Amino acid sequence: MVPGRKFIAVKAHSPQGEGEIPLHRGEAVKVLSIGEGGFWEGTVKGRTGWFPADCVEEVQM
Repeated sequence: MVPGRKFIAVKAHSPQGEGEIPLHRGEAVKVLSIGEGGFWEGTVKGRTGWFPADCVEEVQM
């Protein structure tokens, strides 16, 4: 049983520069904050920052 809230990356993505983290299909992402409508803040592979929700999927799905 999950600890509470977990996410998984379905697509790839790179850090635009400051305030963004990379992404890789099969990676374990952890959503924490929510931006406007597509960019959420979380942690993945140890790296922290914002990422495109369109490339992440909640364990609920």
